[PDB]
Amino acid sequence: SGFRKMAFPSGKVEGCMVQVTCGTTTLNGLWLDDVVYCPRHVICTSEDMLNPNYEDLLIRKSNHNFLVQAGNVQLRVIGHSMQNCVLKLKVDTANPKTPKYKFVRIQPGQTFSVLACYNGSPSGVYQCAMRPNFTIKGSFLNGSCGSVGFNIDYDCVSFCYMHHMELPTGVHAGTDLEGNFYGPFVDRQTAQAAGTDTTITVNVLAWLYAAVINGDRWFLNRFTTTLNDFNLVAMKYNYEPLTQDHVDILGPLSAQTGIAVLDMCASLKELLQNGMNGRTILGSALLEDEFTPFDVVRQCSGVT
Amino acid sequence: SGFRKMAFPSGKVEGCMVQVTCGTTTLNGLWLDDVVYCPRHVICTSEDMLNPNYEDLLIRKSNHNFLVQAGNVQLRVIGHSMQNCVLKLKVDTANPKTPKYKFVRIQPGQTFSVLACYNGSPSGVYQCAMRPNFTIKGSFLNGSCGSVGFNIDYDCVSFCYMHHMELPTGVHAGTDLEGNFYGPFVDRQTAQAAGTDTTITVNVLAWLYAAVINGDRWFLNRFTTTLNDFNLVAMKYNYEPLTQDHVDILGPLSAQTGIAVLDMCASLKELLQNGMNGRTILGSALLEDEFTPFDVVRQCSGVTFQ
Ligand SMILES: *[C@H](N)c1ncn(Cc2nc3cc(Cl)ccc3n2Cc2ccccc2)n1
Ligand SMILES: *[C@H](N)c1ncn(Cc2nc3cc(Cl)ccc3n2Cc2ccccc2)n1
Ligand SMILES: [Cl-]
Ligand code: NA
Repeated sequence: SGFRKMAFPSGKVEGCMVQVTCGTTTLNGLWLDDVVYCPRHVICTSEDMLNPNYEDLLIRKSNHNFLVQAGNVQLRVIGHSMQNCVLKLKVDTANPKTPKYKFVRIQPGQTFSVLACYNGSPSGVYQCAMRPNFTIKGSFLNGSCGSVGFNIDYDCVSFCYMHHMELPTGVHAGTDLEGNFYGPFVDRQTAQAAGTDTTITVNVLAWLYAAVINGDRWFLNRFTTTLNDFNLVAMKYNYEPLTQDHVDILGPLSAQTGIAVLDMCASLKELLQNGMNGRTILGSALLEDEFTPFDVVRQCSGVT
Repeated sequence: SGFRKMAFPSGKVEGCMVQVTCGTTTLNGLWLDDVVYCPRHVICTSEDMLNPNYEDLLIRKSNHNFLVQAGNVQLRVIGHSMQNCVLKLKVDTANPKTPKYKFVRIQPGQTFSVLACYNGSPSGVYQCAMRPNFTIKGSFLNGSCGSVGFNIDYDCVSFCYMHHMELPTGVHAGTDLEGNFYGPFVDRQTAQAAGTDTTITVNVLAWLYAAVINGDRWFLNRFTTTLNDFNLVAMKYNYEPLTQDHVDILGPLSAQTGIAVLDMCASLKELLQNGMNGRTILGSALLEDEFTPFDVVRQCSGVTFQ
């Protein structure tokens, strides 16, 4: 019993984190086999950031401009290139702690664990969702760039995020490990802003199933609705549309609790129209939307 | 910017988790050097749990009635003993991944990271506070016993919790690593229940300081309070008394923000009176009490957003 926001165990990722220095800038890199991946903005001066020509700025760099440290050991850089917004530094030593891994790009609504790092040293772990506006609500200070997000599946680490920057509202933007940004953001000092965000409807439903699994049932009611009518309500309340695919993905939780998704949708419709009447759900006075259906199943089932 | 419940990186503890089997029961153990620590209830049948005599149950066991598995490898048990409510199994192999560590018994209000495990395999990591009523609000299923809680300030793992059982309200009870329960609980099936809990006042204050550090002041007011008047009000909302020790501990956060501790106490009094008027603080619509002053200093910028 209980229901908590839970991160994946971070040990397999900890053993991949290194410090990357270029000139006066230090941030974090990810060392997998004999390549270190880090944000390409590491190469830029302050002035360069106003309008960087990364093709040219990288041409002006050589292996010698990069220092990589794994603990107390200097790794010699023997090659460099870029893939999109990620810099790749080939080093003379393969990481002996490299896990089985994949680079996976995630979709809005999906969650992942972040291992926040400073100076190549892991500092803390938390759970994040990719928001519909392609930002994440992380917790990052200066020096955190190159920290990564990931999921684990059996023995395989799926890396899905590398941290690049903080937007004016204090939310965070970054790339997949192939260096493609999430959202319409660029690694340039220019005016940029988080778009208006919305609530992840399928995740709120998943969390209402979690609440039922954990014995909190007060919001259940005799009514059902249609997918069409529910989506009219969602749109009014700045919730994402619920698709038939979402209904299918909620199938396991629906089967475990015995509550049809469109039955639960009538609960959520009433909560949006009426509020919580001073009550809480799973200890919360807000509807929580950073648990996926899989997150709920994983935690209510005890997968390792 | 941002503020999240943040656990310690779990790798140093993952390398210590093993599976312990006794008869038909499997749960987790903590392997440090050549000792595996686990809950002594592993030796009990379900019927034994009404009125166990652990001395009499344990004398009937041999080393070879315990199986310990580290990944794919069986470790041979070569000794056992009981210390309070923990069983210590001596094994034939020292753990080569043993971190620098210590054992610490914590006070109510203190936080730690929990590595929830099943069958000796880590499942997930999350933060918990030791509640005033000596329970924790975890997420544990059957098979989670022997999961541990810890902090890793400055490269040394301080183990402070081992999971033993769930109470009727769904909150969790366990021991320090010397096997002494937190609170009045026992490893026996009794009518024991969590006492009415209270809110950890010093932690709520710490979190309001975090909110100011991160740029928000809406909840401040023009008032101050005495410490005694603060406690007289706060206890009416089932908040813990604030002591002068707590005031001292909040001093660095007070210094960074320029808000006197008793001025932040006046803010909290007003929040308890008024609610949030549809606003949030650090993304929460309720007051959060599972961040310590130390936790805030650990996570937040040393530079306030003025
Ligand atoms: C990453 N660790 C980090 N720490 C601070 N920031 C913001 C920032 N500061 C600089 C300084 C220089 Cl000399 C180059 C780049 C840079 N950045 C990153 C950045 C990214 C996108 C837009 C603007 C700045 N990052
Ligand atoms: C720990 N992994 C765990 N999982 C389930 N529980 C509760 C429980 N179930 C049993 C079954 C048997 Cl055969 C013996 C003991 C036992 N316990 C532990 C318990 C029972 C009553 C009071 C305190 C602990 N624990
Ligand atoms: Cl109806
Ligand atoms: Na219904």
